Amino acid sequence: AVDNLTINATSNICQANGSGTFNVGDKVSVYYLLDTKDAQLEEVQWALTYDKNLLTLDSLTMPEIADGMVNMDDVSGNASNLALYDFAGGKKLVEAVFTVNGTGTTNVDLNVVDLTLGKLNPATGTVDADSEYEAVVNGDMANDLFDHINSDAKVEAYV
Ligand SMILES: [Ca+2]
Ligand code: NA
Repeated sequence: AVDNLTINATSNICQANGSGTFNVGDKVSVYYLLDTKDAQLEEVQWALTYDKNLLTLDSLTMPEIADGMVNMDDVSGNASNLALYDFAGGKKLVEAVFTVNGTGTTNVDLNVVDLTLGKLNPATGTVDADSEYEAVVNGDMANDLFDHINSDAKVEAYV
């Protein structure tokens, strides 16, 4: 089809949406940036939703999290590590690559269910209990979440 697909990327932890418009057959990266400021990520649990009528999921990863679990059936993932994952400056938390099959307008959403941040205890090289920050708990976001993170949702041609 010569008509296009507009993809809007949202997340509970993103104040703004991302958007792009693409040709049928194009490959598209939808990714979510997380910046943990002067802290690090300890734990995350998330689920991603998309419309299989319009997109085909080609890959789903946590590019910064080598020991993360991605469930391709449920389109979800999780990670937890006492050594932490350094998201200072902003890094990709989740990246989904799709092929555009259909046309119109569609939403891709990252639902962050759990998110805990922390800092290392220089004496141990593992997370300091007193540093831990409960950013999201069972889908409930902290009142001061955006004092502790920056985030962004991006939709771009795949390279
Ligand atoms: Ca077109
Ligand atoms: Na910074």
